[PDB]
Amino acid sequence: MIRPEYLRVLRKIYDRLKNEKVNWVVTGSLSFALQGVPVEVHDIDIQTDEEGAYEIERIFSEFVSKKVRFSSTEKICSHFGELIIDGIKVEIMGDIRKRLEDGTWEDPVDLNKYKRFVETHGMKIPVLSLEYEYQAYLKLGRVEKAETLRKWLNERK
Repeated sequence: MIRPEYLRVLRKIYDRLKNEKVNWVVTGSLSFALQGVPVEVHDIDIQTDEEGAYEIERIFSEFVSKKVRFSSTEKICSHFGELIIDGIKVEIMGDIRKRLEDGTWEDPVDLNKYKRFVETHGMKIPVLSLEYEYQAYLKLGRVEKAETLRKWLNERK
C-alpha cells in the first residue's frame, strides 16, 4: 500500500524514537494507510505532548525546517514544528487543542487512551484510533476525509 519513500522515512523516524522516552503517534494519512485504509499518503504527521514536541525536534535536529513553537489559529493550537526528511514533510504537533463552540479550548487528548500499534517491516508503529480521528475530523469540518474513514469502517463491521 504505502509507497517505499514513505516507508523509508517512517523507519528513520522509528529508529530514532523507539528507544527514547517520547510519547508519539502517527496520525492522518500515513496512520490511515498503515491501518489498511487506501488513502494517498501526503506528508507525515506526528502527534505528541508538549515535552515530546521539543524532544522530537532535538532528536531530529539536522532535519528541522521549522522550529517548534506554540502556534494557534482561532480553531486549533499546538506546539508545532516541521522536519523535512528525504524531501518528505514531517509535521510535529504537541498537545493539540481544538477550539470549542463557546470559545474555550478542549483539554489535549490522552494519547495513550487512543493509541494502538501496527507491526510493519519489523517496526511496532504507534497510531491513532480511526474512530477518534473520524470524530475529530467532523469537529473540524473535514467532512470528506471523515466520510472516507467512516465508509471504510462501516465496510469492515
